[PDB]
Amino acid sequence: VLQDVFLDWAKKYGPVVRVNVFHKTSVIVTSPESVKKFLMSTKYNKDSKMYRALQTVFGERLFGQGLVSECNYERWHKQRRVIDLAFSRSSLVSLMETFNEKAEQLVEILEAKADGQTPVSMQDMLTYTAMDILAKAAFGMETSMLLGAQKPLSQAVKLMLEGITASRNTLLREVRESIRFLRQVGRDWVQRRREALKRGEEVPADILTQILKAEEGAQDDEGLLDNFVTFFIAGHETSANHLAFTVMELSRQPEIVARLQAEVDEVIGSKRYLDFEDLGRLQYLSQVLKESLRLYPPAWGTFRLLEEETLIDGVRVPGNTPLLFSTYVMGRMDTYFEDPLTFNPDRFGPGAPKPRFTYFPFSLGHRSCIGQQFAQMEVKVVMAKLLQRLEFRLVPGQRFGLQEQATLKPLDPVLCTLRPRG
Ligand code: HEM
Repeated sequence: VLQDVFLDWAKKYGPVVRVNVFHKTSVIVTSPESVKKFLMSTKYNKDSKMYRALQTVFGERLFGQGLVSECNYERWHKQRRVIDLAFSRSSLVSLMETFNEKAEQLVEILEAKADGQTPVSMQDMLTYTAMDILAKAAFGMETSMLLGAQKPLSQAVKLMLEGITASRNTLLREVRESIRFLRQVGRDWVQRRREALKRGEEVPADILTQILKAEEGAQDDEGLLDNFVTFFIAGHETSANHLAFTVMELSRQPEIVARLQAEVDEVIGSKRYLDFEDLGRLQYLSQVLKESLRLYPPAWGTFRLLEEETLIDGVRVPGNTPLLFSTYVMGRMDTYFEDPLTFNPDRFGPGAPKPRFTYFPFSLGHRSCIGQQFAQMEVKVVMAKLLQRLEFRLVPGQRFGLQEQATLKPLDPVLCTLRPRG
Protein backbone atom coordinates (compact mmCIF):
# COMPACT_ATOMS: atom_id res chain seq x y z
CA VAL A 1 0.00 0.00 0.00
CA LEU A 2 0.92 3.68 -0.50
CA GLN A 3 1.58 4.13 3.25
CA ASP A 4 4.37 1.53 2.95
CA VAL A 5 6.01 3.58 0.24
CA PHE A 6 5.92 6.60 2.58
CA LEU A 7 7.44 4.46 5.31
CA ASP A 8 10.34 3.59 3.03
CA TRP A 9 10.93 7.21 2.02
CA ALA A 10 10.75 8.28 5.64
CA LYS A 11 13.40 5.72 6.61
CA LYS A 12 15.53 6.73 3.61
CA TYR A 13 15.08 10.47 3.10
CA GLY A 14 14.55 11.75 6.60
CA PRO A 15 11.97 13.47 8.86
CA VAL A 16 10.66 15.83 6.16
CA VAL A 17 9.70 14.60 2.73
CA ARG A 18 7.63 15.90 -0.15
CA VAL A 19 5.23 13.35 -1.67
CA ASN A 20 2.05 13.13 -3.75
CA VAL A 21 -1.05 11.97 -1.90
CA PHE A 22 -4.52 12.12 -3.45
CA HIS A 23 -2.92 13.92 -6.40
CA LYS A 24 -1.97 16.99 -4.43
CA THR A 25 1.56 17.48 -3.15
CA SER A 26 2.36 17.71 0.52
CA VAL A 27 5.12 17.18 3.00
CA ILE A 28 5.09 14.14 5.28
CA VAL A 29 6.58 14.98 8.61
CA THR A 30 7.81 12.11 10.74
CA SER A 31 9.58 13.53 13.76
CA PRO A 32 7.81 13.43 17.12
CA GLU A 33 8.71 17.05 17.93
CA SER A 34 6.97 18.12 14.72
CA VAL A 35 3.96 16.01 15.64
CA LYS A 36 3.85 17.75 19.00
CA LYS A 37 4.29 21.21 17.55
CA PHE A 38 1.62 20.97 14.88
CA LEU A 39 -1.02 18.72 16.43
CA MET A 40 -0.97 20.08 19.99
CA SER A 41 -1.67 23.67 18.95
CA THR A 42 -4.95 25.32 17.95
CA LYS A 43 -2.86 27.51 15.66
CA TYR A 44 -2.81 24.71 13.07
CA ASN A 45 -5.94 23.57 11.31
CA LYS A 46 -7.02 20.99 8.78
CA ASP A 47 -6.15 21.68 5.16
CA SER A 48 -9.39 22.15 3.27
CA LYS A 49 -7.56 21.13 0.08
CA MET A 50 -7.17 17.57 1.36
CA TYR A 51 -10.69 17.36 2.82
CA ARG A 52 -12.70 18.74 -0.15
CA ALA A 53 -12.70 15.35 -1.88
CA LEU A 54 -14.69 14.12 1.10
CA GLN A 55 -16.88 17.18 1.45
CA THR A 56 -18.45 16.10 -1.85
CA VAL A 57 -18.12 13.07 -4.14
CA PHE A 58 -18.80 12.75 -7.90
CA GLY A 59 -21.36 15.55 -7.74
CA GLU A 60 -23.26 14.28 -4.68
CA ARG A 61 -22.32 15.93 -1.39
CA LEU A 62 -21.36 13.48 1.29
CA PHE A 63 -19.83 14.75 4.49
CA GLY A 64 -20.29 18.43 3.64
CA GLN A 65 -19.18 20.64 6.55
CA GLY A 66 -19.66 17.88 9.11
CA LEU A 67 -17.63 17.53 12.27
CA VAL A 68 -14.75 15.90 10.29
CA SER A 69 -14.97 17.73 6.92
CA GLU A 70 -15.03 21.20 8.50
CA CYS A 71 -11.62 22.85 8.47
CA ASN A 72 -12.31 26.38 9.65
CA TYR A 73 -11.42 26.56 13.33
CA GLU A 74 -14.32 28.69 14.47
CA ARG A 75 -17.16 26.96 12.57
CA TRP A 76 -15.69 23.75 13.86
CA HIS A 77 -15.50 24.74 17.57
CA LYS A 78 -19.19 25.68 17.54
CA GLN A 79 -20.23 22.12 16.47
CA ARG A 80 -17.69 20.39 18.67
CA ARG A 81 -18.63 22.32 21.77
CA VAL A 82 -22.21 20.96 21.70
CA ILE A 83 -21.66 17.54 20.18
CA ASP A 84 -19.14 16.98 23.04
CA LEU A 85 -22.06 16.58 25.39
CA ALA A 86 -23.29 13.40 23.72
CA PHE A 87 -19.87 12.02 24.71
CA SER A 88 -19.67 12.86 28.41
CA ARG A 89 -18.96 10.15 30.99
CA SER A 90 -22.68 9.85 31.82
CA SER A 91 -23.63 9.48 28.16
CA LEU A 92 -21.03 6.78 27.54
CA VAL A 93 -21.98 4.85 30.67
CA SER A 94 -25.55 4.75 29.51
CA LEU A 95 -24.34 3.07 26.28
CA MET A 96 -23.27 -0.19 27.97
CA GLU A 97 -26.74 -1.61 27.38
CA THR A 98 -26.42 -1.09 23.61
CA PHE A 99 -22.86 -2.45 23.48
CA ASN A 100 -23.84 -5.50 25.54
CA GLU A 101 -26.97 -6.23 23.54
CA LYS A 102 -25.21 -6.15 20.18
CA ALA A 103 -22.10 -8.04 21.24
CA GLU A 104 -24.21 -10.80 22.74
CA GLN A 105 -26.26 -11.02 19.59
CA LEU A 106 -23.03 -11.37 17.57
CA VAL A 107 -21.69 -14.12 19.81
CA GLU A 108 -24.99 -15.94 19.56
CA ILE A 109 -25.04 -15.74 15.73
CA LEU A 110 -21.45 -16.96 15.66
CA GLU A 111 -22.00 -19.86 18.08
CA ALA A 112 -24.71 -21.05 15.70
CA LYS A 113 -22.02 -21.45 13.01
CA ALA A 114 -19.29 -22.87 15.25
CA ASP A 115 -18.88 -26.43 13.92
CA GLY A 116 -15.31 -26.01 12.75
CA GLN A 117 -16.19 -26.21 9.06
CA THR A 118 -18.56 -23.34 8.24
CA PRO A 119 -16.38 -20.42 7.14
CA VAL A 120 -17.35 -16.90 8.19
CA SER A 121 -16.27 -13.47 7.09
CA MET A 122 -15.35 -11.93 10.41
CA GLN A 123 -14.85 -8.73 8.43
CA ASP A 124 -18.56 -8.74 7.46
CA MET A 125 -19.73 -9.86 10.87
CA LEU A 126 -17.71 -7.15 12.64
CA THR A 127 -19.01 -4.53 10.25
CA TYR A 128 -22.70 -5.41 10.83
CA THR A 129 -22.15 -5.37 14.54
CA ALA A 130 -20.41 -1.96 14.43
CA MET A 131 -23.17 -0.56 12.30
CA ASP A 132 -25.95 -1.93 14.61
CA ILE A 133 -24.21 -0.51 17.67
CA LEU A 134 -23.74 2.85 16.04
CA ALA A 135 -27.22 3.12 14.54
CA LYS A 136 -28.89 2.44 17.90
CA ALA A 137 -26.51 4.34 20.24
CA ALA A 138 -26.34 7.38 18.01
CA PHE A 139 -29.74 7.63 16.38
CA GLY A 140 -31.83 5.30 18.49
CA MET A 141 -32.58 2.94 15.59
CA GLU A 142 -32.45 -0.82 15.11
CA THR A 143 -30.85 -1.86 11.85
CA SER A 144 -30.68 -5.60 12.46
CA MET A 145 -27.88 -6.17 9.97
CA LEU A 146 -26.70 -9.04 12.15
CA LEU A 147 -30.01 -10.70 11.30
CA GLY A 148 -30.14 -10.23 7.55
CA ALA A 149 -31.99 -6.87 7.52
CA GLN A 150 -31.33 -3.52 5.83
CA LYS A 151 -29.33 -5.22 3.07
CA PRO A 152 -29.76 -2.21 0.79
CA LEU A 153 -28.43 0.23 3.41
CA SER A 154 -25.52 -2.15 3.77
CA GLN A 155 -24.83 -2.03 0.01
CA ALA A 156 -25.04 1.77 -0.08
CA VAL A 157 -22.33 2.10 2.55
CA LYS A 158 -20.27 -0.49 0.67
CA LEU A 159 -20.41 1.36 -2.65
CA MET A 160 -20.31 4.81 -1.13
CA LEU A 161 -16.95 3.59 0.27
CA GLU A 162 -15.49 2.25 -2.96
CA GLY A 163 -16.65 5.54 -4.42
CA ILE A 164 -14.64 7.65 -2.01
CA THR A 165 -11.63 5.49 -2.81
CA ALA A 166 -11.85 6.21 -6.54
CA SER A 167 -12.86 9.84 -6.01
CA ARG A 168 -9.29 10.38 -4.80
CA ASN A 169 -6.90 7.98 -6.58
CA THR A 170 -8.17 7.01 -10.05
CA LEU A 171 -5.05 7.83 -12.03
CA LEU A 172 -20.94 2.69 -12.02
CA ARG A 173 -22.78 5.67 -10.50
CA GLU A 174 -24.60 3.37 -8.19
CA VAL A 175 -22.27 5.50 -6.08
CA ARG A 176 -24.21 8.69 -6.55
CA GLU A 177 -27.35 6.60 -5.95
CA SER A 178 -25.90 5.32 -2.68
CA ILE A 179 -24.78 8.73 -1.45
CA ARG A 180 -28.34 9.83 -2.00
CA PHE A 181 -29.90 6.75 -0.41
CA LEU A 182 -27.75 7.33 2.68
CA ARG A 183 -28.81 10.96 2.85
CA GLN A 184 -32.44 9.92 2.65
CA VAL A 185 -32.03 7.33 5.41
CA GLY A 186 -30.84 10.37 7.34
CA ARG A 187 -33.91 12.39 6.39
CA ASP A 188 -36.14 9.53 7.55
CA TRP A 189 -34.43 9.00 10.94
CA VAL A 190 -34.13 12.70 11.66
CA GLN A 191 -37.80 12.75 10.84
CA ARG A 192 -38.93 9.75 12.89
CA ARG A 193 -37.14 11.59 15.64
CA ARG A 194 -38.93 14.91 15.30
CA GLU A 195 -42.29 13.17 14.86
CA ALA A 196 -41.80 11.45 18.23
CA LEU A 197 -40.57 14.59 19.97
CA LYS A 198 -43.74 16.34 18.79
CA ARG A 199 -45.74 13.53 20.34
CA GLY A 200 -44.01 15.17 23.32
CA GLU A 201 -42.42 11.77 23.80
CA GLU A 202 -39.50 11.07 26.15
CA VAL A 203 -36.40 10.56 24.01
CA PRO A 204 -33.02 10.27 25.80
CA ALA A 205 -29.68 11.98 25.07
CA ASP A 206 -28.11 10.89 21.78
CA ILE A 207 -25.55 12.02 19.31
CA LEU A 208 -28.58 12.72 17.14
CA THR A 209 -29.94 15.01 19.81
CA GLN A 210 -26.77 17.13 19.73
CA ILE A 211 -26.44 17.32 15.98
CA LEU A 212 -29.98 18.73 15.65
CA LYS A 213 -29.25 21.02 18.58
CA ALA A 214 -26.26 22.31 16.64
CA GLU A 215 -28.24 22.89 13.42
CA GLU A 216 -30.70 25.31 15.00
CA GLY A 217 -31.39 28.52 13.11
CA ALA A 218 -30.31 26.72 9.97
CA GLN A 219 -32.36 27.62 6.91
CA ASP A 220 -31.67 24.13 5.52
CA ASP A 221 -31.20 20.76 7.19
CA GLU A 222 -28.32 20.19 4.85
CA GLY A 223 -25.62 20.58 7.50
CA LEU A 224 -27.67 18.24 9.62
CA LEU A 225 -27.45 15.60 6.90
CA ASP A 226 -23.70 16.35 6.72
CA ASN A 227 -23.30 15.38 10.37
CA PHE A 228 -25.64 12.47 9.96
CA VAL A 229 -23.62 10.80 7.24
CA THR A 230 -20.45 11.81 9.11
CA PHE A 231 -21.23 10.00 12.37
CA PHE A 232 -23.00 7.25 10.53
CA ILE A 233 -19.71 6.42 8.83
CA ALA A 234 -17.02 7.62 11.22
CA GLY A 235 -18.86 5.81 13.96
CA HIS A 236 -18.82 2.24 12.62
CA GLU A 237 -16.25 1.83 9.78
CA THR A 238 -12.92 2.41 11.65
CA SER A 239 -14.20 0.39 14.64
CA ALA A 240 -15.08 -2.53 12.39
CA ASN A 241 -11.71 -2.35 10.72
CA HIS A 242 -9.96 -2.12 14.10
CA LEU A 243 -11.85 -5.27 15.15
CA ALA A 244 -11.11 -7.11 11.93
CA PHE A 245 -7.38 -6.45 12.32
CA THR A 246 -7.23 -7.55 15.93
CA VAL A 247 -8.92 -10.81 15.07
CA MET A 248 -6.86 -11.37 11.96
CA GLU A 249 -3.71 -10.90 14.09
CA LEU A 250 -4.83 -12.98 17.05
CA SER A 251 -5.54 -16.03 14.89
CA ARG A 252 -1.74 -16.48 14.75
CA GLN A 253 -0.92 -15.58 18.39
CA PRO A 254 -2.05 -18.56 20.47
CA GLU A 255 -0.01 -17.44 23.47
CA ILE A 256 -1.55 -13.94 23.41
CA VAL A 257 -4.96 -15.50 23.12
CA ALA A 258 -4.32 -17.76 26.11
CA ARG A 259 -3.41 -14.81 28.24
CA LEU A 260 -6.47 -12.89 27.05
CA GLN A 261 -8.75 -15.85 27.86
CA ALA A 262 -7.18 -16.16 31.26
CA GLU A 263 -7.79 -12.42 31.86
CA VAL A 264 -11.42 -12.28 30.73
CA ASP A 265 -12.24 -15.41 32.78
CA GLU A 266 -11.09 -13.60 35.89
CA VAL A 267 -12.55 -10.14 35.26
CA ILE A 268 -15.96 -11.20 33.99
CA GLY A 269 -16.09 -14.93 34.57
CA SER A 270 -19.11 -16.13 32.67
CA LYS A 271 -21.53 -13.30 33.27
CA ARG A 272 -23.34 -12.29 30.09
CA TYR A 273 -23.04 -8.55 30.47
CA LEU A 274 -19.95 -6.50 31.26
CA ASP A 275 -20.47 -3.56 33.61
CA PHE A 276 -18.88 -0.22 32.74
CA GLU A 277 -16.66 -0.89 35.75
CA ASP A 278 -15.25 -4.09 34.26
CA LEU A 279 -13.76 -2.38 31.22
CA GLY A 280 -11.15 -0.66 33.30
CA ARG A 281 -10.03 -4.01 34.63
CA LEU A 282 -9.37 -5.53 31.18
CA GLN A 283 -5.76 -4.31 31.31
CA TYR A 284 -4.11 -6.81 29.02
CA LEU A 285 -6.90 -6.76 26.42
CA SER A 286 -6.42 -3.06 26.40
CA GLN A 287 -2.71 -3.60 25.63
CA VAL A 288 -3.54 -5.91 22.78
CA LEU A 289 -5.89 -3.35 21.26
CA LYS A 290 -3.20 -0.68 21.53
CA GLU A 291 -0.58 -2.82 19.82
CA SER A 292 -3.18 -3.53 17.16
CA LEU A 293 -3.73 0.18 16.48
CA ARG A 294 0.04 0.70 16.30
CA LEU A 295 0.55 -1.78 13.43
CA TYR A 296 -2.93 -1.51 11.89
CA PRO A 297 -4.41 1.88 12.42
CA PRO A 298 -7.55 2.12 10.28
CA ALA A 299 -7.01 5.85 10.02
CA TRP A 300 -3.42 6.35 9.05
CA GLY A 301 -3.14 10.03 9.75
CA THR A 302 -4.25 13.57 9.14
CA PHE A 303 -3.31 16.80 7.34
CA ARG A 304 -2.62 20.31 8.63
CA LEU A 305 -2.12 23.56 6.67
CA LEU A 306 1.32 25.16 7.13
CA GLU A 307 0.70 28.77 6.15
CA GLU A 308 3.89 30.58 7.09
CA GLU A 309 6.99 29.04 5.55
CA THR A 310 8.62 27.59 8.66
CA LEU A 311 11.71 25.55 9.38
CA ILE A 312 10.95 21.86 10.15
CA ASP A 313 13.80 19.64 11.45
CA GLY A 314 16.34 21.82 9.69
CA VAL A 315 14.33 22.11 6.48
CA ARG A 316 12.66 25.24 5.17
CA VAL A 317 9.10 24.37 4.15
CA PRO A 318 7.20 26.86 1.97
CA GLY A 319 3.99 28.45 3.20
CA ASN A 320 0.59 27.21 2.03
CA THR A 321 1.72 23.57 2.24
CA PRO A 322 -0.36 20.53 3.36
CA LEU A 323 1.56 18.71 6.12
CA LEU A 324 0.93 14.97 6.31
CA PHE A 325 1.13 13.12 9.68
CA SER A 326 1.15 9.31 9.73
CA THR A 327 0.77 7.11 12.80
CA TYR A 328 1.08 4.17 10.44
CA VAL A 329 4.47 5.39 9.33
CA MET A 330 5.79 6.17 12.74
CA GLY A 331 4.53 2.92 14.16
CA ARG A 332 6.79 1.07 11.81
CA MET A 333 10.02 3.01 12.24
CA ASP A 334 12.79 1.21 14.21
CA THR A 335 13.83 4.66 15.42
CA TYR A 336 10.65 4.89 17.56
CA PHE A 337 9.77 1.23 18.19
CA GLU A 338 12.25 -1.58 18.77
CA ASP A 339 11.72 -4.44 16.30
CA PRO A 340 8.64 -2.77 14.66
CA LEU A 341 7.12 -5.64 12.68
CA THR A 342 6.70 -7.68 15.83
CA PHE A 343 3.29 -7.63 17.43
CA ASN A 344 4.05 -7.21 21.14
CA PRO A 345 1.37 -6.09 23.69
CA ASP A 346 4.00 -5.69 26.42
CA ARG A 347 5.03 -2.44 24.63
CA PHE A 348 2.06 -1.02 26.47
CA GLY A 349 2.49 -2.87 29.72
CA PRO A 350 2.21 -1.12 33.08
CA GLY A 351 5.53 0.60 33.71
CA ALA A 352 6.52 1.09 30.06
CA PRO A 353 7.10 4.75 29.09
CA LYS A 354 4.07 5.86 27.04
CA PRO A 355 5.04 6.39 23.38
CA ARG A 356 5.86 10.04 22.99
CA PHE A 357 4.16 11.63 19.97
CA THR A 358 5.02 8.57 17.86
CA TYR A 359 1.65 6.85 18.21
CA PHE A 360 -1.68 8.50 17.48
CA PRO A 361 -4.34 6.16 16.12
CA PHE A 362 -7.00 8.68 17.29
CA SER A 363 -4.92 11.66 16.24
CA LEU A 364 -3.99 14.39 18.80
CA GLY A 365 -4.91 17.87 20.05
CA HIS A 366 -8.14 19.72 19.35
CA ARG A 367 -9.00 17.76 16.19
CA SER A 368 -8.56 14.36 17.91
CA CYS A 369 -11.35 11.74 17.65
CA ILE A 370 -14.43 12.82 19.58
CA GLY A 371 -15.41 9.16 19.69
CA GLN A 372 -12.23 7.76 21.16
CA GLN A 373 -13.67 6.52 24.50
CA PHE A 374 -16.87 5.41 22.76
CA ALA A 375 -14.82 3.19 20.40
CA GLN A 376 -12.55 1.91 23.12
CA MET A 377 -15.60 0.87 25.17
CA GLU A 378 -17.42 -0.77 22.24
CA VAL A 379 -14.23 -2.61 21.15
CA LYS A 380 -13.54 -4.02 24.63
CA VAL A 381 -17.09 -5.29 24.93
CA VAL A 382 -17.05 -7.12 21.59
CA MET A 383 -13.56 -8.52 22.07
CA ALA A 384 -14.30 -9.60 25.61
CA LYS A 385 -17.39 -11.45 24.51
CA LEU A 386 -15.59 -13.17 21.67
CA LEU A 387 -12.73 -14.19 23.94
CA GLN A 388 -15.18 -15.41 26.55
CA ARG A 389 -17.06 -17.80 24.20
CA LEU A 390 -15.28 -18.69 20.95
CA GLU A 391 -12.10 -19.80 19.30
CA PHE A 392 -11.24 -18.65 15.79
CA ARG A 393 -9.06 -20.45 13.31
CA LEU A 394 -8.35 -18.76 10.02
CA VAL A 395 -9.11 -20.60 6.76
CA PRO A 396 -6.16 -21.64 4.51
CA GLY A 397 -5.39 -19.13 1.74
CA GLN A 398 -6.39 -16.13 3.84
CA ARG A 399 -3.56 -13.63 3.63
CA PHE A 400 -2.44 -11.57 6.57
CA GLY A 401 -1.98 -8.18 5.06
CA LEU A 402 -3.52 -4.87 4.37
CA GLN A 403 -5.24 -2.70 1.74
CA GLU A 404 -5.69 1.05 1.54
CA GLN A 405 -9.34 1.66 0.70
CA ALA A 406 -11.14 4.63 2.30
CA THR A 407 -9.26 3.48 5.46
CA LEU A 408 -6.76 0.68 5.98
CA LYS A 409 -8.40 -2.72 6.40
CA PRO A 410 -7.46 -6.37 6.03
CA LEU A 411 -6.50 -7.41 2.53
CA ASP A 412 -8.76 -10.50 2.58
CA PRO A 413 -12.06 -10.51 4.43
CA VAL A 414 -11.18 -12.42 7.56
CA LEU A 415 -12.52 -15.94 6.83
CA CYS A 416 -12.58 -18.25 9.84
CA THR A 417 -13.96 -21.45 11.22
CA LEU A 418 -15.21 -21.27 14.81
CA ARG A 419 -15.32 -23.69 17.74
CA PRO A 420 -17.03 -23.20 21.08
CA ARG A 421 -14.27 -22.41 23.54
CA GLY A 422 -13.49 -25.97 24.61
C1 HEM B 1 -11.29 2.40 16.73
C2 HEM B 1 -12.04 3.44 16.01
C3 HEM B 1 -11.70 4.78 15.66
C4 HEM B 1 -10.48 5.32 15.26
C5 HEM B 1 -9.11 4.65 15.07
C6 HEM B 1 -10.78 6.71 15.04
C7 HEM B 1 -9.91 7.69 14.65
C8 HEM B 1 -9.99 9.07 14.54
C9 HEM B 1 -9.13 9.75 13.70
C10 HEM B 1 -7.63 9.32 13.35
C11 HEM B 1 -9.83 10.82 13.23
C12 HEM B 1 -9.35 11.85 12.23
C13 HEM B 1 -8.69 13.05 12.58
C14 HEM B 1 -8.35 13.80 11.29
O1 HEM B 1 -8.90 13.51 10.17
O2 HEM B 1 -7.53 14.68 11.33
C15 HEM B 1 -11.08 10.77 13.84
C16 HEM B 1 -12.01 11.82 13.96
C17 HEM B 1 -13.29 11.77 14.46
N1 HEM B 1 -13.90 10.62 14.75
FE1 HEM B 1 -12.96 8.81 15.05
N2 HEM B 1 -12.02 6.98 15.28
C18 HEM B 1 -12.61 5.88 15.65
C19 HEM B 1 -13.96 5.83 15.99
C20 HEM B 1 -14.91 6.82 16.16
C21 HEM B 1 -16.22 6.61 16.59
C22 HEM B 1 -16.77 5.32 17.28
C23 HEM B 1 -16.94 7.78 16.28
C24 HEM B 1 -18.26 8.14 16.46
C25 HEM B 1 -19.14 7.91 17.55
C26 HEM B 1 -15.98 8.62 15.67
C27 HEM B 1 -16.13 9.95 15.22
C28 HEM B 1 -15.19 10.85 14.79
C29 HEM B 1 -15.45 12.20 14.52
C30 HEM B 1 -16.82 12.92 14.46
C31 HEM B 1 -14.24 12.80 14.31
C32 HEM B 1 -13.96 14.29 13.99
C33 HEM B 1 -13.77 15.08 15.32
C34 HEM B 1 -13.47 16.58 15.23
O3 HEM B 1 -12.74 17.01 14.34
O4 HEM B 1 -13.94 17.34 16.04
N3 HEM B 1 -14.77 8.00 15.62
N4 HEM B 1 -11.16 9.69 14.63
